[PDB]
Amino acid sequence: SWCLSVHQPWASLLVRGIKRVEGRSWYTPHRGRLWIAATAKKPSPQEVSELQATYRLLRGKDVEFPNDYPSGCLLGCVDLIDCLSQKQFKEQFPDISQESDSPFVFICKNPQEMVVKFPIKGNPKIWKLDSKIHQGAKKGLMK
Amino acid sequence: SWCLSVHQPWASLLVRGIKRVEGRSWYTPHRGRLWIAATAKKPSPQEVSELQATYRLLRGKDVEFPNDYPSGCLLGCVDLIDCLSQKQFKEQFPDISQESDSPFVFICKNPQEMVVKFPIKGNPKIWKLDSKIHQGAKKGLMK
DNA sequence: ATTGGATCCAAT
DNA sequence: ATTGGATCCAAT
Repeated sequence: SWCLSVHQPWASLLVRGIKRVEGRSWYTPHRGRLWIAATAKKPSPQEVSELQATYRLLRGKDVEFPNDYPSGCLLGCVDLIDCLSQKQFKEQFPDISQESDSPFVFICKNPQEMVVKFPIKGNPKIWKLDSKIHQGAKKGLMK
Repeated sequence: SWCLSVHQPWASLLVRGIKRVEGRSWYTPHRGRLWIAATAKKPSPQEVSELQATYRLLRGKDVEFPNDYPSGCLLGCVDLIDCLSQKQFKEQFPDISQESDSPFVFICKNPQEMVVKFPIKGNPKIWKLDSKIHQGAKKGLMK
């Protein structure tokens, strides 16, 4: 099983479905389930408030944000349906293409958030989950 | 007795007489003996080499530099003969006025270097020497 | 100044 | 990513 580390608060917005794409400077052929881990970098409470304000405008004034954006832990997963270039992204998702300017744009569907979030240390790019933590995360989803 | 903290390598150049003035953003009415302490900031060996190259050009190809520029210690003293404004400095010392652009310029004479340099922790601006270290420094000069 | 918490930086 | 050495920053 494969994982991507993402800075908070974006990491929790991805597993909640509020943020629908993730931009990177590199391509991956990976498709299917992609676990999402928060990096260790803690966001300032104003950074959280400004991002929350922006996503209310993009999604609707009553979007339900997570109460906490925990760092350094495994949060849940998405289905990585495509890794588009910025050109393909503008072509295929005109309504949200403004939401990432990155060279490659990861299209995420079916987000799932873990109720119990396990501590983890991440790596660059797409990296392989340890079996013991992946086993626990799979059993946490099926509850 | 009063002391001024100066970054190396300039601090040792002052007690050797190679550097003849010290520039600051503030004025002092202090005149007479002024002890010179090196700050704790260690200079890079290239910073020392570049400064040494400059002072050879200003003073003569055979100027004798100290072999070491020790940090965080009491180095010796000068006689502070005047604290000139930058305007007075240009008027009175035209041959060396290029050697400081500071708002106030401390004119130093009679430099004396201690053979044994005692560890010290400095302060901003002109500060009062502890009696025990000042007693030892005075006895070190008279040897 | 000195100090150490905050931030920057590079690992090969 | 994470890590910690290097550098920046502010103390009232």
